[PDB]
Amino acid sequence: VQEIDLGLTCDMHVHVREGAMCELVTPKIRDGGVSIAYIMPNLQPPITTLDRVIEYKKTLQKLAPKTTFLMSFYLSKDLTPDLIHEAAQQHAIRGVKCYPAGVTTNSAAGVDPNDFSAFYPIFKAMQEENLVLNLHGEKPSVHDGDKEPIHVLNAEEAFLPALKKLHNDFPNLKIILEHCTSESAIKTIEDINKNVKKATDVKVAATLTAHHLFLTIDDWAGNPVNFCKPVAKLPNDKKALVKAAVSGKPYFFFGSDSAPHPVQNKANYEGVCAGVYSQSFAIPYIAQVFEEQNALENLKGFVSDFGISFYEVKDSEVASSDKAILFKKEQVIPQVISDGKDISIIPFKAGDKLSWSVRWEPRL
Amino acid sequence: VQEIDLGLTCDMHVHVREGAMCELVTPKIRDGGVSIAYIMPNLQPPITTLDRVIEYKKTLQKLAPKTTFLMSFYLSKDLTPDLIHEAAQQHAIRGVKCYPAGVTTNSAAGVDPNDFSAFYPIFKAMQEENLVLNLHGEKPSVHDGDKEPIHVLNAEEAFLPALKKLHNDFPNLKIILEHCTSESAIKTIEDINKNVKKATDVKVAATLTAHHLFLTIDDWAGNPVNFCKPVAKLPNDKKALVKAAVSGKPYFFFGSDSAPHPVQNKANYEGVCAGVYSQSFAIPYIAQVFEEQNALENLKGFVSDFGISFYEVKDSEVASSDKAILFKKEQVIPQVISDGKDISIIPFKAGDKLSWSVRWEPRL
Ligand SMILES: Nc1c[nH]c(=O)[nH]c1=O
Ligand SMILES: Nc1c[nH]c(=O)[nH]c1=O
Ligand SMILES: [Zn+2]
Ligand SMILES: [Zn+2]
Ligand SMILES: [Zn+2]
Ligand SMILES: [Zn+2]
Repeated sequence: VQEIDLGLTCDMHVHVREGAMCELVTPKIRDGGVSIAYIMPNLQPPITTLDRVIEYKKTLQKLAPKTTFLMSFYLSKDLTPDLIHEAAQQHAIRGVKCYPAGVTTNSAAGVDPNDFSAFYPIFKAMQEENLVLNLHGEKPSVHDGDKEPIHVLNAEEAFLPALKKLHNDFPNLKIILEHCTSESAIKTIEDINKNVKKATDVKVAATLTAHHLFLTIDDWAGNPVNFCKPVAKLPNDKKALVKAAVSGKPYFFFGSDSAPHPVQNKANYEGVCAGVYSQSFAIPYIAQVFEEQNALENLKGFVSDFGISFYEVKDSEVASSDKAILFKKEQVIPQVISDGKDISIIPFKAGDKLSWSVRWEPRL
Repeated sequence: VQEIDLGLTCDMHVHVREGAMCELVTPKIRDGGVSIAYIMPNLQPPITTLDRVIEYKKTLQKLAPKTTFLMSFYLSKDLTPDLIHEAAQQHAIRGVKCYPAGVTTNSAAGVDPNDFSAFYPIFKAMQEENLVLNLHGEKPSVHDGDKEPIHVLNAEEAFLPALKKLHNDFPNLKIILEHCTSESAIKTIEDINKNVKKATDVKVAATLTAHHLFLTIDDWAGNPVNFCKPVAKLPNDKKALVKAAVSGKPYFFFGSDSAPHPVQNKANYEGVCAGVYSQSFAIPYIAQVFEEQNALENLKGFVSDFGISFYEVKDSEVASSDKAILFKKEQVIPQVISDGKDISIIPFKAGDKLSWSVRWEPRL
């Protein structure tokens, strides 16, 4: 039936860029049906200072006063444990995001996941302040020599050893394997969460995107719009992701990884920018998956409950207690999301119709 | 500098699309070091009539008088055995290309490979006229059904059972698995030619493109200029294709599948036209692979000998007795290949350096 009450929705993986790109995307978080959003720091330059993350959050609140913003740091060589403690006590960050060097957009200044020992003092400081270590799990491509070949199709599976070693050396740290794309990564998350029927005892979780529940490799093969990192893998991998989405287990919640790019950055014959834009219809995208799986009863937990529980979002931080109501009204997705200016976006599943819509109903 | 006499080179897979594109790419066949070229019929509309294939060859000979052309028919429901016999008796065609519906460029008016029985009257007529059945070995992608899901990475391996049935039903018909990409296809070709000596005995062979000896999945991921059908697969597959190329076996000869597209057709955000342009440096591309393998003694067979032996190219049909001579002269690939008016093509490995160049020397 229609009009499902979702409460305070969560999108723990968001890119609202900057500039006129920010003026267009930040309001769409509200229009997409999301109240709490976790902002990613891969900007130019990456957000690695206290003044940058504070003024960046202020600019975001001016553009969307009703949206709760959870800020983050870019795991870079410039980060010090002193900066981690100072920013965490001032409530400026909720975690630090890690980018492997060169695997995705604005990841050039990232880290090498084969020598994580350099950032162990950083993770030690994060564990004390109860921050979250967001991981873009993918090994950089290696075609060189005798070592096993690492390519875009198995770079996620080759990273799982690094995830299990980080969970071993920092057991109390909250780690998130962002935007899982392979079945091998799903089984590892279930193995780490072996015997936790305790919703609050989940320390290593995994976010799932909207496009990775639809796309396979065939969808982005000749279509750069569906190209993102990690790449959309085989249908067997999509089968494991969709089952893990409607799973209802507390270690799986929603992170969109909505990466807006100008359409000129996607119509390239080489060097196409990675990332799918799904912010304008974030909740209706996930609504179609849970409807086709006949598991709409687990939609609130995946979108709202498990995200708030893991990040420990207390009610004193929510900028607007308005609730997101998902009512079954057909709407067609526009061919292009534009701002009446040089900026234009091709949204995910542009042209198709979604069975659900989203509106806002405040609490009384 | 070092020189290599290659004789009458062969490129048994060439796309020479109509229009101003034809007048631009057809001379590049001779400039690429290719003397004999097998022309593919995937035009718009495809080449299914006797009048259209006669006029097309005369257009090609008008643009490249010194290049020998071997024409082909497009496997379609419009074909009849009476048309097969008449065309083969006039030396109008040399074989028929099979395009599975919805697999590659201009495949739409194609066939369904898990139902090949409807074209057995055509194969029966081709078997009597000693024609060659060129196969695009890729089952159409099916992600649903109670059967194994088919995608761009296993569509070639899923076609192998169809190739084994055609070689069984028509044992004396010549069949070529065009542009092998997977290792499973390499092992399938070697096993069909188990008890095969004295190359004349080869009935089922395979062509290996120039770009598949360089590219993997990481090369076309985010680079539509390297996107082609079949998809460049994992490094394990690339290793087998290179081993099979320099092996010197008679059932592996060179077919480039040079698929020229305007740069405005590769720079799309949806529906990117597949195909790599490797015509302008066809032979120098292959020479780079054989130099890296120290198997230059087997180069003359892979590009000249095994192609003539399989297609039975008599000396009375060769349009020019000039020999393609490789000489070790370093050259840079241009950034674009343009006719100067409306068409600009991004060539394969544009910007890199090749250690060989091609010149033509008269015979005797
Ligand atoms: N464009 C992007 C793609 N993928 C990411 O993970 N982040 C981005 O910003
Ligand atoms: N563009 C093409 C790609 N692959 C083919 O086999 N033919 C084409 O024309
Ligand atoms: Zn990412
Ligand atoms: Zn992201
Ligand atoms: Zn093909
Ligand atoms: Zn072709």
